[PDB]
Amino acid sequence: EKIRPECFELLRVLGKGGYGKVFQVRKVTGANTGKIFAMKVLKKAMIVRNAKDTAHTKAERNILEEVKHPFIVDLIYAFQTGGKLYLILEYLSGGELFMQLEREGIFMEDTACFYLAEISMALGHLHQKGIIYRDLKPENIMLNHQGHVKLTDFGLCKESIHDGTVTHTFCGTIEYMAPEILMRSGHNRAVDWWSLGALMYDMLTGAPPFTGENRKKTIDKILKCKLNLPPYLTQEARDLLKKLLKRNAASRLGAGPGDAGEVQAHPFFRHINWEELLARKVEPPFKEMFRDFEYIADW
Ligand SMILES: CCc1cncnc1N1CCN(Cc2nc3cc(C(F)(F)F)ccc3[nH]2)CC1
Ligand SMILES: [Zn+2]
Repeated sequence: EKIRPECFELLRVLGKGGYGKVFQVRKVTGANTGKIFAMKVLKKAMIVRNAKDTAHTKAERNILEEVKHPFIVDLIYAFQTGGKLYLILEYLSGGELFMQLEREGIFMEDTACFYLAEISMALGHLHQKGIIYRDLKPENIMLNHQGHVKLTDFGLCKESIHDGTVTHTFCGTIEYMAPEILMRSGHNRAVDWWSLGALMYDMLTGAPPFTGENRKKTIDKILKCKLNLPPYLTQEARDLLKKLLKRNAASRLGAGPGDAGEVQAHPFFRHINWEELLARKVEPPFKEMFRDFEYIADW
């Protein structure tokens, strides 16, 4: 086929994991010459032998293509070789939202709000398509050139060191995970709303709501779920967090049949013009067998 590995110059490694790597790359051939993409390359070997890893990989692929959205990373090309799979996604030059909080320490509510709003929309869309994002750590969120939010990660675990064997649910940080996920006791889209809460808190205070002095101590905190709000938070922020961070998933705001709408309604968001926001016209605060794998965009 017309698209092949040799169509992209390798600029540098963005990530190394067990399932493969990510590169910053430049396109050599004519289609979008000299344009920058991110190449995700997976080891067919690691994957085909495992039915789970395989299905997860096919789902990642379907999703990045069946699902076009302004706050969801765009897939540009996909293709395979012998023993490798290739996803060419837009390069997100603004880095992780993580990095932003890192240097900021704390966001101003306005800044916090903007991000959470975009992310809220992205979540509403996925939920609509029966998709649950699952882990909303500040690293699953990235920013394009224009400082807008993009949802990143639907694929295989990115670690080289995993949590145990069997599963990759807990391989990275658990700070932003809903309690039910920690008990493996069921779950659904409500878990995302928890996570949004945990994100909001971290943004507004500079630490996740239940950081313990270690991972185990951290876990125990999440299950206890004794929520302490700092006195500096506006009553809205206070209220929203009180409703997102509920142990009982059923009562969690947005857990209901109103989903994202329930959350987007909240007074914490009075200054968001959703229509404008989705149109990305809103000043941002910063900046076996893999048969029909082969793919080229538009669409
Ligand atoms: C792909 C979207 C993106 C766009 N623009 C710039 N940066 C990006 N990323 C996406 C997030 N990413 C973290 C990461 N994911 C990985 C997945 C693997 C895997 F091969 F799947 F095992 C290995 C290492 C990985 N490191 C690095 C930078
Ligand atoms: Zn893992």
